[PDB]
Parts: sequence; C-alpha cells; structure tokens
Amino acid sequence: TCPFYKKIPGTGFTVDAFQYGVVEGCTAYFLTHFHSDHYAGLSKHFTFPVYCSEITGNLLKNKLHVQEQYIHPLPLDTECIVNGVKVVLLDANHCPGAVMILFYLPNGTVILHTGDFRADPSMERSLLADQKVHMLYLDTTYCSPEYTFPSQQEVIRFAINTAFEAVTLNPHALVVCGTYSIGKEKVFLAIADVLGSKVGMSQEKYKTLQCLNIPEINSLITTDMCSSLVHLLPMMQINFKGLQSHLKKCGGKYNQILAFRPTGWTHSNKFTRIADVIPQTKGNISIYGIPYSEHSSYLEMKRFVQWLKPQKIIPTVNVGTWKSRSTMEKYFREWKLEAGY
Ligand code: NI
Repeated sequence: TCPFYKKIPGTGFTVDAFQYGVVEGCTAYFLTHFHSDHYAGLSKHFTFPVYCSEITGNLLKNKLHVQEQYIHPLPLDTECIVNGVKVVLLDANHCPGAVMILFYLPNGTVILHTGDFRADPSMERSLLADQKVHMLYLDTTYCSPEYTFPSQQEVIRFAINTAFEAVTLNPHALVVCGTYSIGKEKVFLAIADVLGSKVGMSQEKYKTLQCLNIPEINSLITTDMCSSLVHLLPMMQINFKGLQSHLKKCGGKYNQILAFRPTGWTHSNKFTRIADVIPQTKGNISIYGIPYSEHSSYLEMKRFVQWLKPQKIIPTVNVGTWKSRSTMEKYFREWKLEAGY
C-alpha cells in the first residue's frame, strides 16, 4: 500500500509509486528519475499513463520495454496542463533525466516535490523565483551536519590529475571505473578525455548510455574493449580479486590497474580533505574511493530551504525511525527561526 508522502492531495497523482499495484484513484503516475528504488514495478505490462522527462522516457522504452502509448515525456521549464492541472518539470541536478515537479493545485496551493536532488544556488533563478510554495516534499538523504563532502568539480579535478599522472609515468597502466546505475558519468568521461581515449564497456551499459542525450556520445564510448584504456565495470567487481581477474583478460597489454569507486558520503570525510585521499593497494592494483555525490550536502539543503521559505516540509528519505524523524524536524525548526519565516 502507497505511503502518504507519495501522494499529491487534491489530484489523481502519485510520484515514484510503481510497486504497490494499482493505486486507488490514480489517473497519472509521475516518475522523477530512472533509479531502481523509484521505478520499482514498471515493465512492458504497465497500462497507465507515465509522466516523466524525455531521458527517463527513452530509458523506460529501451531498458524496461514500456509501451510507447503509455510514455508521456514533458519538456523542462515549461508550464504543461496534465488532467486539468498545471505542472512544471525542473532539473534536479541528480542523474541524467532527473526532475523536480511543481504542482499548481486547483484550490490555489503550490507543491514542490524535489525527487532526488543536489541543491544548487542556480535553482534560485529557475521558475521557482516567482512564487510561494505551501508544501515541500524534500530529499532529506543527508539532513545532518556531519554530512560534508566536496563539490563535484573538485572531485573530478582530483580524479583527472590522479589518472593523468599515473598513465604518464606508466603508459602501460589501465584505468577502471565502477558503475551500478545511471548518474556520475562525468567521472569516467573526464578521465577518458584527459587520456585521449574512448570509454570501453559491455553491450548492456552501452545501451543505457545511448539513452541519455549526451552530445557527441558516439565519439566518447565503445564496446571494443581492446581499443580503449578506460574500462567500465560493475561496481561489485571493484576489488582486488575482480580487478586481477579483469587484468588476465586483456592479454598482456597492461601491467598495472588504477581503479575508481565512486561512493556517496563515507565517514573518512570527517577527517580527510579530497587532496589528501590515498588508495588501497595490492601489488600492481590501486583502488581510490572518491566521494562524488548527487545528493545535497547538509549546507546545500539548508541554503535552498531557507531561500524557498516553504510553509510545511514533508521528508521523503530517512522516514522509518522515530529518532530520524525527530532529528529532521528539529533542524527544520532551527532553519525557520534563524531565517524568520
Ligand atoms: Ni536517485
């Protein structure tokens, strides 16, 4: 059964609610982004209207085989009427295709659902500038001050410099990058660009990337692993065993691996600056865990919410324990007293 924080009152709408069977009274199902925790349930057998971005719609069609007649892509930054209600989709600064949804309810209430997001000051000059929001359904993944991590630009600088240095010292090193979902593609695209190589991967991953409207993509990726000195592998193979196993396959072309494991936040952020990060090493294999986040840091979230000044906040992450829910409400009240709304 569909929880309350996935329903939009006064409409026939749900958001990210595909794993509960038929939702009583739902005439349109919104999907914020193509991550499995949110799409859980969709397939070729789905027969209700799905509203989403163009990129999400390409993924639904090609990866889940949802029939074309049930896919409803909307452009961003544009007022659209769906089942007699005005909506807008806004870029969430999460993974490719990810959106926030503004709903202009028939009774005059305005609701913003963030989906998954990485808050940014650029959002203060979207269509949000204009107006009041009565209810914010907020991605609270990192809603506590201990959650600190660098900018994406700093993390990419570190990865580019690390890989360019290694391969310049040893032209026979291979670079490997772990993946498990869409998102974080800049990690492997930036490294391949500094090395003058395409990125090699499986046919399944290549298909996924071909759905993302990335300009000049045919110039950047390939399924010919042997022609490539940046390889992608599933995230679970990014360990000393899995990497040794991979180096055997390459046929004595390479004599070293340098690997990257992009993560979310980890507790070594509480001590170590991005510059100071060191790898785990066994023999001719080195592995770097790098904190490339696509969710808001505490400070980013606080800034966005103190700017928006919503009337009420409904968290959509960390809602399962009394202690979590209690801690989040304390922070929402400080923010409100500090800023005066
Ligand atoms: Ni997500």
